Amino acid sequence: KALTARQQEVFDLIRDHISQTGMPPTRAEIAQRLGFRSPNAAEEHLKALARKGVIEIVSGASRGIRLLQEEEEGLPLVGRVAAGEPLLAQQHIEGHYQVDPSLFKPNADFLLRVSGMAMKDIGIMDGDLLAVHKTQDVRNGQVVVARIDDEVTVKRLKKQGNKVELLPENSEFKPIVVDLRQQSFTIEGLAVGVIRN
Amino acid sequence: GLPLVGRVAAGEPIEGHYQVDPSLFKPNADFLLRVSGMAMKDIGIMDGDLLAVHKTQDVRNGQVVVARIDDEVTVKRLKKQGNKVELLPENSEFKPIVVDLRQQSFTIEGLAVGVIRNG
Repeated sequence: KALTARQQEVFDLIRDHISQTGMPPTRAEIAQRLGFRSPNAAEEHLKALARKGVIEIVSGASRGIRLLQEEEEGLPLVGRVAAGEPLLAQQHIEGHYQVDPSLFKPNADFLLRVSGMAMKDIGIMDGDLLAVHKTQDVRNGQVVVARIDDEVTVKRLKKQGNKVELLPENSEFKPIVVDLRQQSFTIEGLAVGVIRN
Repeated sequence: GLPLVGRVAAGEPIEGHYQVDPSLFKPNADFLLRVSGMAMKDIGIMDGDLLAVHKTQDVRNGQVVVARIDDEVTVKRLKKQGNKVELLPENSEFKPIVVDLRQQSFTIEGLAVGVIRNG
Protein backbone atom coordinates (compact mmCIF):
# COMPACT_ATOMS: atom_id res chain seq x y z
CA LYS A 1 0.00 0.00 0.00
CA ALA A 2 2.58 2.61 1.11
CA LEU A 3 4.58 1.34 4.12
CA THR A 4 8.32 1.69 4.56
CA ALA A 5 10.28 -1.49 5.24
CA ARG A 6 10.39 -0.77 8.98
CA GLN A 7 6.70 0.19 9.29
CA GLN A 8 5.90 -3.10 7.54
CA GLU A 9 7.89 -4.97 10.20
CA VAL A 10 6.01 -3.21 12.99
CA PHE A 11 2.71 -3.88 11.18
CA ASP A 12 3.52 -7.56 10.64
CA LEU A 13 4.42 -7.98 14.31
CA ILE A 14 1.09 -6.43 15.33
CA ARG A 15 -0.93 -8.79 13.12
CA ASP A 16 1.07 -11.90 14.15
CA HIS A 17 0.62 -10.99 17.81
CA ILE A 18 -3.12 -10.52 17.39
CA SER A 19 -3.37 -13.77 15.40
CA GLN A 20 -1.61 -15.66 18.20
CA THR A 21 -2.93 -14.00 21.35
CA GLY A 22 -6.06 -12.18 20.22
CA MET A 23 -4.69 -8.85 21.40
CA PRO A 24 -2.19 -6.21 20.18
CA PRO A 25 1.37 -5.98 21.61
CA THR A 26 2.39 -3.16 23.95
CA ARG A 27 4.85 -0.47 22.83
CA ALA A 28 7.51 -2.13 25.02
CA GLU A 29 6.98 -5.52 23.39
CA ILE A 30 7.36 -3.92 19.96
CA ALA A 31 10.57 -2.12 20.98
CA GLN A 32 12.03 -5.30 22.50
CA ARG A 33 11.33 -7.69 19.61
CA LEU A 34 12.45 -5.25 16.94
CA GLY A 35 15.45 -3.96 18.87
CA PHE A 36 14.26 -0.36 19.02
CA ARG A 37 16.06 2.08 21.31
CA SER A 38 12.96 2.61 23.46
CA PRO A 39 9.15 2.58 23.67
CA ASN A 40 9.21 6.14 22.24
CA ALA A 41 10.67 4.75 19.00
CA ALA A 42 7.82 2.23 18.66
CA GLU A 43 5.21 4.95 19.29
CA GLU A 44 6.50 6.95 16.32
CA HIS A 45 6.04 3.99 13.99
CA LEU A 46 2.56 3.36 15.35
CA LYS A 47 1.67 6.98 14.71
CA ALA A 48 2.76 6.63 11.09
CA LEU A 49 0.75 3.41 10.70
CA ALA A 50 -2.32 5.13 12.15
CA ARG A 51 -1.68 7.95 9.69
CA LYS A 52 -1.55 5.49 6.79
CA GLY A 53 -4.84 4.09 8.08
CA VAL A 54 -3.87 0.46 8.74
CA ILE A 55 -4.55 0.75 12.50
CA GLU A 56 -6.50 2.96 14.90
CA ILE A 57 -4.85 4.15 18.11
CA VAL A 58 -7.17 4.18 21.12
CA SER A 59 -5.36 6.72 23.31
CA GLY A 60 -4.98 5.60 26.90
CA ALA A 61 -5.54 2.01 28.03
CA SER A 62 -2.74 -0.51 27.48
CA ARG A 63 -2.69 -2.39 24.16
CA GLY A 64 -4.91 0.29 22.66
CA ILE A 65 -4.50 -0.69 19.02
CA ARG A 66 -7.12 -1.72 16.48
CA LEU A 67 -6.70 -3.00 12.93
CA LEU A 68 -8.72 -1.38 10.16
CA GLN A 69 -9.43 -2.31 6.55
CA GLU A 70 -9.56 -6.00 7.49
CA GLU A 71 -12.02 -6.86 4.71
CA GLU A 72 -9.73 -8.06 1.89
CA GLU A 73 -10.27 -9.51 -1.62
CA GLY A 74 -9.25 -13.06 -2.54
CA LEU A 75 -7.64 -15.63 -0.27
CA PRO A 76 -4.21 -15.78 1.28
CA LEU A 77 -2.29 -18.98 0.58
CA VAL A 78 -0.50 -20.43 3.61
CA GLY A 79 2.66 -22.39 2.80
CA ARG A 80 4.91 -23.99 5.41
CA VAL A 81 4.19 -23.20 9.06
CA ALA A 82 6.83 -22.55 11.72
CA ALA A 83 6.90 -23.74 15.33
CA GLY A 84 5.69 -21.27 17.94
CA GLU A 85 4.06 -19.16 15.21
CA PRO A 86 0.35 -18.67 14.46
CA LEU A 87 -0.89 -20.47 11.37
CA LEU A 88 -1.60 -17.13 9.67
CA ALA A 89 1.76 -15.49 10.47
CA GLN A 90 2.72 -13.02 7.72
CA GLN A 91 5.91 -14.99 7.06
CA HIS A 92 3.73 -18.01 6.16
CA ILE A 93 1.64 -16.19 3.52
CA GLU A 94 2.96 -16.86 0.04
CA GLY A 95 0.38 -14.73 -1.74
CA HIS A 96 -3.29 -13.82 -2.19
CA TYR A 97 -5.33 -15.39 -4.99
CA GLN A 98 -8.45 -14.01 -6.63
CA VAL A 99 -10.89 -16.78 -5.85
CA ASP A 100 -14.51 -16.18 -4.79
CA PRO A 101 -14.61 -17.21 -1.11
CA SER A 102 -18.32 -17.97 -1.46
CA LEU A 103 -17.67 -20.76 -3.96
CA PHE A 104 -17.28 -22.86 -0.80
CA LYS A 105 -19.73 -23.63 1.99
CA PRO A 106 -18.98 -22.60 4.63
CA ASN A 107 -16.98 -19.79 3.00
CA ALA A 108 -13.21 -20.21 2.78
CA ASP A 109 -11.01 -17.94 4.89
CA PHE A 110 -7.67 -19.12 3.54
CA LEU A 111 -5.89 -21.68 1.35
CA LEU A 112 -3.37 -24.12 2.84
CA ARG A 113 -0.82 -26.13 0.82
CA VAL A 114 -1.18 -29.85 1.58
CA SER A 115 1.91 -31.97 2.21
CA GLY A 116 1.76 -35.70 1.66
CA MET A 117 -0.60 -38.37 0.43
CA ALA A 118 -2.43 -39.13 3.71
CA MET A 119 -5.84 -38.09 2.29
CA LYS A 120 -5.40 -39.57 -1.18
CA ASP A 121 -8.57 -41.68 -1.17
CA ILE A 122 -10.92 -38.72 -0.93
CA GLY A 123 -9.01 -36.86 -3.65
CA ILE A 124 -6.67 -34.64 -1.68
CA MET A 125 -3.17 -34.97 -3.14
CA ASP A 126 0.31 -33.72 -2.21
CA GLY A 127 0.58 -30.08 -3.23
CA ASP A 128 -3.17 -29.38 -3.41
CA LEU A 129 -4.41 -26.00 -2.12
CA LEU A 130 -6.93 -26.83 0.61
CA ALA A 131 -9.74 -24.28 1.13
CA VAL A 132 -10.23 -23.83 4.89
CA HIS A 133 -13.02 -22.22 6.95
CA LYS A 134 -11.55 -20.89 10.24
CA THR A 135 -13.45 -22.34 13.19
CA GLN A 136 -13.02 -24.60 16.21
CA ASP A 137 -16.61 -25.77 16.14
CA VAL A 138 -16.23 -29.10 14.37
CA ARG A 139 -17.66 -32.61 14.70
CA ASN A 140 -16.55 -36.25 14.50
CA GLY A 141 -16.10 -37.46 10.93
CA GLN A 142 -15.18 -34.05 9.48
CA VAL A 143 -11.89 -33.31 7.72
CA VAL A 144 -10.10 -30.72 9.83
CA VAL A 145 -6.81 -28.86 9.92
CA ALA A 146 -5.30 -29.55 13.34
CA ARG A 147 -2.08 -28.62 15.08
CA ILE A 148 -0.32 -31.23 17.26
CA ASP A 149 2.63 -29.74 19.24
CA ASP A 150 3.32 -27.29 16.40
CA GLU A 151 2.91 -29.84 13.59
CA VAL A 152 -0.04 -29.09 11.30
CA THR A 153 -1.95 -31.91 9.65
CA VAL A 154 -5.11 -32.56 7.62
CA LYS A 155 -7.07 -35.59 8.82
CA ARG A 156 -10.55 -36.90 9.67
CA LEU A 157 -11.52 -36.30 13.31
CA LYS A 158 -12.47 -39.02 15.79
CA LYS A 159 -12.76 -37.86 19.38
CA GLN A 160 -11.99 -40.61 21.91
CA GLY A 161 -12.41 -39.31 25.48
CA ASN A 162 -9.14 -37.71 26.58
CA LYS A 163 -7.59 -38.77 23.27
CA VAL A 164 -8.16 -37.82 19.66
CA GLU A 165 -7.56 -40.11 16.73
CA LEU A 166 -6.77 -38.36 13.46
CA LEU A 167 -7.77 -40.71 10.64
CA PRO A 168 -6.10 -40.77 7.19
CA GLU A 169 -7.74 -41.81 3.90
CA ASN A 170 -4.89 -43.94 2.50
CA SER A 171 -4.28 -47.63 3.27
CA GLU A 172 -0.50 -47.11 3.57
CA PHE A 173 -1.07 -44.73 6.52
CA LYS A 174 -2.11 -45.35 10.10
CA PRO A 175 -4.08 -43.14 12.53
CA ILE A 176 -2.38 -40.49 14.62
CA VAL A 177 -3.41 -40.73 18.29
CA VAL A 178 -3.20 -37.52 20.31
CA ASP A 179 -3.23 -37.72 24.12
CA LEU A 180 -4.86 -34.47 25.26
CA ARG A 181 -3.33 -34.90 28.69
CA GLN A 182 0.23 -34.44 27.45
CA GLN A 183 0.10 -32.77 24.02
CA SER A 184 -0.97 -29.40 22.75
CA PHE A 185 -3.84 -29.80 20.28
CA THR A 186 -5.94 -27.17 18.54
CA ILE A 187 -8.36 -27.11 15.64
CA GLU A 188 -7.31 -24.54 13.04
CA GLY A 189 -10.27 -25.02 10.74
CA LEU A 190 -12.63 -27.06 8.59
CA ALA A 191 -11.70 -28.22 5.06
CA VAL A 192 -14.34 -26.95 2.63
CA GLY A 193 -12.83 -27.54 -0.78
CA VAL A 194 -9.74 -28.03 -2.90
CA ILE A 195 -7.94 -26.26 -5.74
CA ARG A 196 -5.30 -28.19 -7.68
CA ASN A 197 -3.16 -26.11 -10.01
CA GLY B 1 -13.60 -15.64 -14.32
CA LEU B 2 -14.20 -19.04 -15.89
CA PRO B 3 -17.33 -20.31 -17.58
CA LEU B 4 -18.65 -23.77 -16.80
CA VAL B 5 -19.51 -24.79 -20.34
CA GLY B 6 -20.68 -28.31 -19.65
CA ARG B 7 -20.01 -31.83 -18.40
CA VAL B 8 -17.28 -34.35 -19.21
CA ALA B 9 -17.49 -38.13 -18.88
CA ALA B 10 -15.12 -39.96 -16.53
CA GLY B 11 -16.81 -43.35 -16.22
CA GLU B 12 -20.41 -42.15 -16.14
CA PRO B 13 -22.99 -41.55 -18.93
CA ILE B 14 -23.19 -22.70 -20.22
CA GLU B 15 -24.43 -23.72 -16.78
CA GLY B 16 -22.35 -21.33 -14.72
CA HIS B 17 -19.58 -18.78 -14.38
CA TYR B 18 -16.98 -18.77 -11.60
CA GLN B 19 -14.81 -15.98 -10.25
CA VAL B 20 -11.52 -17.84 -10.25
CA ASP B 21 -8.41 -16.23 -11.74
CA PRO B 22 -7.68 -18.22 -14.94
CA SER B 23 -3.99 -17.40 -14.41
CA LEU B 24 -3.81 -19.64 -11.33
CA PHE B 25 -3.34 -22.49 -13.78
CA LYS B 26 -0.51 -23.14 -16.26
CA PRO B 27 -1.12 -22.96 -19.07
CA ASN B 28 -4.12 -20.73 -18.39
CA ALA B 29 -7.55 -22.31 -18.08
CA ASP B 30 -10.12 -21.33 -20.71
CA PHE B 31 -13.15 -23.07 -19.18
CA LEU B 32 -14.43 -25.52 -16.59
CA LEU B 33 -16.15 -28.85 -17.17
CA ARG B 34 -18.09 -30.79 -14.55
CA VAL B 35 -16.67 -34.32 -14.09
CA SER B 36 -18.94 -37.41 -14.00
CA GLY B 37 -17.70 -40.74 -12.64
CA MET B 38 -14.65 -42.09 -10.80
CA ALA B 39 -12.52 -43.12 -13.81
CA MET B 40 -9.71 -40.77 -12.77
CA LYS B 41 -9.96 -41.17 -8.98
CA ASP B 42 -6.37 -42.42 -8.55
CA ILE B 43 -4.91 -39.05 -9.46
CA GLY B 44 -7.46 -37.12 -7.40
CA ILE B 45 -10.09 -36.25 -10.01
CA MET B 46 -13.43 -37.13 -8.39
CA ASP B 47 -17.08 -37.26 -9.42
CA GLY B 48 -18.53 -33.75 -9.23
CA ASP B 49 -15.14 -31.96 -9.49
CA LEU B 50 -14.80 -28.96 -11.79
CA LEU B 51 -12.03 -29.67 -14.28
CA ALA B 52 -10.11 -26.59 -15.46
CA VAL B 53 -9.24 -26.95 -19.16
CA HIS B 54 -6.85 -25.20 -21.54
CA LYS B 55 -8.06 -25.21 -25.14
CA THR B 56 -5.34 -26.66 -27.40
CA GLN B 57 -4.65 -29.49 -29.85
CA ASP B 58 -1.01 -29.95 -28.93
CA VAL B 59 -0.96 -32.61 -26.23
CA ARG B 60 1.34 -35.58 -25.71
CA ASN B 61 1.38 -39.07 -24.23
CA GLY B 62 0.96 -39.13 -20.48
CA GLN B 63 -1.11 -35.93 -20.22
CA VAL B 64 -4.70 -35.84 -18.99
CA VAL B 65 -6.84 -34.65 -21.87
CA VAL B 66 -10.42 -33.87 -22.71
CA ALA B 67 -11.36 -35.82 -25.84
CA ARG B 68 -14.46 -36.23 -27.97
CA ILE B 69 -15.07 -39.68 -29.46
CA ASP B 70 -18.12 -39.67 -31.73
CA ASP B 71 -19.52 -36.60 -29.98
CA GLU B 72 -19.10 -37.71 -26.36
CA VAL B 73 -16.61 -35.77 -24.21
CA THR B 74 -14.37 -37.79 -21.88
CA VAL B 75 -11.34 -37.16 -19.66
CA LYS B 76 -8.55 -39.74 -19.72
CA ARG B 77 -4.77 -40.06 -19.91
CA LEU B 78 -3.58 -40.10 -23.54
CA LYS B 79 -1.38 -42.73 -25.20
CA LYS B 80 -1.16 -42.40 -28.96
CA GLN B 81 0.80 -44.53 -31.41
CA GLY B 82 0.32 -43.83 -35.10
CA ASN B 83 -3.32 -44.59 -35.85
CA LYS B 84 -3.86 -46.19 -32.42
CA VAL B 85 -5.20 -44.00 -29.61
CA GLU B 86 -5.40 -45.46 -26.12
CA LEU B 87 -7.39 -43.51 -23.55
CA LEU B 88 -6.33 -44.75 -20.14
CA PRO B 89 -8.18 -44.32 -16.85
CA GLU B 90 -6.58 -43.86 -13.47
CA ASN B 91 -8.72 -46.49 -11.72
CA SER B 92 -7.85 -50.21 -11.94
CA GLU B 93 -11.55 -51.08 -12.12
CA PHE B 94 -11.92 -49.37 -15.51
CA LYS B 95 -10.99 -50.66 -18.93
CA PRO B 96 -8.81 -48.59 -21.26
CA ILE B 97 -10.48 -47.32 -24.42
CA VAL B 98 -8.85 -47.99 -27.78
CA VAL B 99 -9.72 -45.73 -30.69
CA ASP B 100 -8.80 -46.29 -34.33
CA LEU B 101 -8.47 -42.98 -36.13
CA ARG B 102 -9.28 -44.46 -39.56
CA GLN B 103 -12.72 -45.57 -38.36
CA GLN B 104 -13.90 -43.14 -35.69
CA SER B 105 -14.21 -39.39 -35.27
CA PHE B 106 -11.77 -38.18 -32.63
CA THR B 107 -10.89 -34.68 -31.50
CA ILE B 108 -8.81 -33.35 -28.62
CA GLU B 109 -10.81 -30.57 -26.96
CA GLY B 110 -8.18 -29.51 -24.46
CA LEU B 111 -5.60 -30.19 -21.77
CA ALA B 112 -6.58 -30.64 -18.13
CA VAL B 113 -4.62 -28.06 -16.09
CA GLY B 114 -6.43 -28.13 -12.77
CA VAL B 115 -9.35 -28.98 -10.50
CA ILE B 116 -11.79 -27.13 -8.21
CA ARG B 117 -13.82 -29.16 -5.71
CA ASN B 118 -16.40 -27.15 -3.81
CA GLY B 119 -18.88 -29.87 -2.89
